[PDB]
Amino acid sequence: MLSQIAICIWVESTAILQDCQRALSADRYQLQVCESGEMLLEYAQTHRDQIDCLILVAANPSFRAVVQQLCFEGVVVPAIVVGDRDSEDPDEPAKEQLYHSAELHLGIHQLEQLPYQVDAALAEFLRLAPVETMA
Repeated sequence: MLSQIAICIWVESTAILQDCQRALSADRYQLQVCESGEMLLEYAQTHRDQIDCLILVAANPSFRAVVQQLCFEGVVVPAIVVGDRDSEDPDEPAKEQLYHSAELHLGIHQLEQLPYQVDAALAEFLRLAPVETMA
């Protein structure tokens, strides 16, 4: 069976870290918070497979750079992204370069679907896995 799910989130804000993990509180969740983005690389650099879902916040400036390394080393996981506009405006349609095509998106005030999203992110990533992580 499945023992637990490994989720590595990267967020420098406790509220975001708490709301992102709060939803992901299932008894089978292993949330790992990364104080930085480089720290997340070391964690994903030695257990990509052990990671079941990565949480990322686009609100960060060099966040994409940190994600590029995950894709750079080939670390691809059902990564849920936070921070997406809710307008169909073509100026900011939310590009999918934050991570790979398997990454899922989560509204900033929608912190709660992470658990259900994780299950969707896992299935969405497995079907697409291996995903295209050209960063």
